[PDB]
Amino acid sequence: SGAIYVGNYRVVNRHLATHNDWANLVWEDSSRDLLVSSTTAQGCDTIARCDCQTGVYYCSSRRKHYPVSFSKPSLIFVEASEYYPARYQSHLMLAVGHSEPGDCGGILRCQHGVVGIVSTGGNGLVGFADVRDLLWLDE
Ligand SMILES: COc1ccccc1CN1C[C@@H](C(N)=O)CC1=O
Ligand SMILES: [Zn+2]
Repeated sequence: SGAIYVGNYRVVNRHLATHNDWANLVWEDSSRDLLVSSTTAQGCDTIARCDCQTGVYYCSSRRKHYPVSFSKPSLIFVEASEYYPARYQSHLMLAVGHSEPGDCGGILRCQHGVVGIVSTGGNGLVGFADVRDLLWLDE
């Protein structure tokens, strides 16, 4: 689990969105595994606006943060789960690291701010849904 709070928005994994997230929907993209809902309280996370390929992510199944090198956002094949059939997920970045389903929502950060959130895993890889292109999150 985990979310990003920036301005009047909450960014979550689309497959983990709650009833309140869907009742306050701003934008959702199934191909990205992202959903953004509106909030009443002001968030103060900072979104990175950069092309970093190194950062640190939080892994709840190890209660640890790990430094990683990650690929640029791209269209990657993701195996079927209970939430989606096998498909290409867009705007996904991979790194070598540990990730279990409950790790979704953990933040990946670089020196500039929040880069994305854990969205995939298995086979010793971890995948993060990028949010750096969503420039409207700041206005
Ligand atoms: C071994 O499976 C995982 C490991 C870590 C994280 C997630 C999974 C399996 N996923 C992938 C998600 C997606 N983005 O399509 C939905 C889901 O349940
Ligand atoms: Zn950066």
